[PDB]
Amino acid sequence: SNQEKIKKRIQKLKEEFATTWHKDPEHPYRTWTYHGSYEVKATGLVNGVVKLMSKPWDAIANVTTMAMTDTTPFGQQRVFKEKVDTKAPEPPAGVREVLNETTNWLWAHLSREKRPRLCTKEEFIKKVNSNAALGAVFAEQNQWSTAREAVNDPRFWEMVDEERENHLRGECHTCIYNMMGKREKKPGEFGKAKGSRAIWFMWLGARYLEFEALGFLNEDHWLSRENSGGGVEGSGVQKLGYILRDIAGKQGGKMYADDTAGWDTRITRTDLENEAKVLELLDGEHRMLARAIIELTYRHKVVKVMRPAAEGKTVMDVISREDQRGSGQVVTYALNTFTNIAVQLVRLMEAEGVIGPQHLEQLPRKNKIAVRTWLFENGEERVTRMAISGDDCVVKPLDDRFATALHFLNAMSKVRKDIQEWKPSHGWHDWQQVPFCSNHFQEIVMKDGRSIVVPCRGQDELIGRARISPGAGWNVKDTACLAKAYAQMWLLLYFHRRDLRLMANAICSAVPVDWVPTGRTSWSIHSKGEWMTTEDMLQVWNRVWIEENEWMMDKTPIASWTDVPYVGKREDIWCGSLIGTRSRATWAENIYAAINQVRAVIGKENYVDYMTS
Ligand SMILES: Nc1ncnc2c1ncn2[C@@H]1O[C@H](COP(=O)(O)OP(=O)(O)OP(=O)(O)O)[C@@H](O)[C@H]1O
Ligand SMILES: [Zn+2]
Ligand SMILES: [Zn+2]
Repeated sequence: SNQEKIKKRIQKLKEEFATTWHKDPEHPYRTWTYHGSYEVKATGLVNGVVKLMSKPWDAIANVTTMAMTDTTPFGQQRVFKEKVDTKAPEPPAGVREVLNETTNWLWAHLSREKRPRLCTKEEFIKKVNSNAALGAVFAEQNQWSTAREAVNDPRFWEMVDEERENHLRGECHTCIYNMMGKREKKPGEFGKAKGSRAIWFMWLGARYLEFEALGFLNEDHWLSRENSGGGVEGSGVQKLGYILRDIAGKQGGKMYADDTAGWDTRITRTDLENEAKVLELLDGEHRMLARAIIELTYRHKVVKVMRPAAEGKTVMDVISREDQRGSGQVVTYALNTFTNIAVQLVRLMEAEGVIGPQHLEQLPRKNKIAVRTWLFENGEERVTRMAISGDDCVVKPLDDRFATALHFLNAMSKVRKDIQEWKPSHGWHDWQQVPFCSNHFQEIVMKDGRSIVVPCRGQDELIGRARISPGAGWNVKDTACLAKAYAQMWLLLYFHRRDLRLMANAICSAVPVDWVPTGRTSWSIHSKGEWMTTEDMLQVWNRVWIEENEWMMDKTPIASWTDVPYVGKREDIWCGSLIGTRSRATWAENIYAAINQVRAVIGKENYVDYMTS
């Protein structure tokens, strides 16, 4: 039966590469069914402007050694073995009953006003022709080369329609995962650093089909705060401090922000079944299509991944498994947020004495009743005590028993990161120490007496990333525009950091004022890209921090960067500032040599001197 569901995809591959197809070099796979291999060509960059603008950071290992990804077969195999070739154990019956109730409640709540609907060809095309199918990583669109000309060709859509017909017939032929490579470990403090993660691609057609059947979850903002209560989908990172500060404003215990150790390796068949309840929000064709996506591409997966073989040779392995997720899906962020809300509701019920460790193997009827009653009476309020974005969460429980409420959490395989399994969680009395979506947030006072809540994170990581250039095919122009994008992003979000204000300004002084920022500064669903512009950044700043800031009452425009605040020196240094050092002072004093050196490489252009201060 599982055999049956993957047969067609395997047969397609076995036939396309019948030439080199063989059955295995002692294959490494332990939890994945191995089908065979074939021969392939193995797969596997500094920003000059930012580099030149950041001389002191040449002495800092976090910056100089930074790498994003490893798409070699070696890196594919490493990440596959560490992160994908594992199986989370199913939770026991009581826990299942608690998650069953909890997810029934959450689905009823998310669907209270929003109605599910198909997304469309034209919606997808519009999505593709922009700031992207951002992160649902895109691409086999192999013969067009880019996604834009692929969606522009009627032949692409005929392929889509054919596979759509197969789905409607209960079969899947082409919808196959490719593990393109490894996203390296990201920096963080203990309990917050992200481990390496797999990078998944599928054919563009597969992405369309997924998007059509389930993309409404994203496109109609099912996980927005307004709809989900605990979610924050749609909000810029500049809203998130304010949201934490409102949560902090409620009466309760400390604030907790436990990460799961590798969330995407820890979702169980149970979590999938509860997610799959989405099917009953659906009717007719819509449901048929979504059912095919869930049953055939989410559950019965087929996966291609590279492996090093004999003579500096590379094979592609073909493997399958009755599985769950990994990301690489169009709705991975939405469903992670759903399941993680449910997870936090369960933990809150344990923390509030509704359920205990006696209940894991079996949930007594009396407790089932109390569970349902607690969700009915408290769900809507408890959800507002949370900020959940994917696997990132912050929660403010009623009281600090939450610290020890770990039985259901561990039984659900949602083991917390970098803390011993049964050690109570650490919570914070101060909302400004709480980490969330790679930031913490600081309330700072401006000269005019008004205050703002600004995002803050390790400066080395920011500088390190800006120094990276994805382009083999980036112009002098594209490099300077990307440097510009980073600089302007720092001006909108991290202006309060002295080195970043200074570095951003020097970069904007060095790059032609009429050049439009291009490229990508962040993968986060929370970076909205207000800095991708040639508009004067202070006006953008005013619009974001004053005008459209619903926590800003007095709408009085700020007129000069002079009146835009910095964090206290203590903070700045804490999060990696180089102020106070001889290196950074030499740097501030000689910056102009670097600027003019850039202006001299780029050539005769309209420039502006932004080092007024
Ligand atoms: N479940 C999730 N999956 C992927 N990204 C998430 C999830 N939840 C939140 N995020 C966002 O992604 C960021 C970190 O993981 P990611 O791989 O996206 O690197 P990144 O976001 O590009 O780094 P950065 O935040 O500087 O852009 C977090 O800051 C957060 O804003
Ligand atoms: Zn398919
Ligand atoms: Zn900070």
